[PDB]
Amino acid sequence: KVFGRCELAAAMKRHGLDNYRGYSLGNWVCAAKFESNFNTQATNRNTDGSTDYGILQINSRWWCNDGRTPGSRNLCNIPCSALLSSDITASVNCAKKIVSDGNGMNAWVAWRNRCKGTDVQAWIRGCRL
Ligand SMILES: [Cl-]
Ligand SMILES: [Cl-]
Ligand code: NA
Repeated sequence: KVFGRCELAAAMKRHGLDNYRGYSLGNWVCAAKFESNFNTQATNRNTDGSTDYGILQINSRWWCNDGRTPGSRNLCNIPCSALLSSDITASVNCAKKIVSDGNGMNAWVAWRNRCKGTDVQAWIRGCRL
């Protein structure tokens, strides 16, 4: 599923991401835009053989099991395929664990490079939330 901007914002808010660990909703929408272009089915292979999955490009080296990242951890205790669902629940619950692990949203390179320090509230402007 390819989310609209406000649709995703509303879904993320309902799943408790607005101001989760201090990150306003606009930070999560901006990250999703640049990580996956709002497409729950996005995958991308990394150099080390791991793969990023779903709307927030969660990495199989640490967070989910895809059966082909040797020596990887499965810290969200889910198959990576669950992160590709049109229901964002699994991706959100796993992101909550990632953003709480100490490095905040700096775990998402696109957030660090394209969202951090910007006017992220623009990403939720005009949405009915
Ligand atoms: Cl915001
Ligand atoms: Cl980047
Ligand atoms: Na959803």
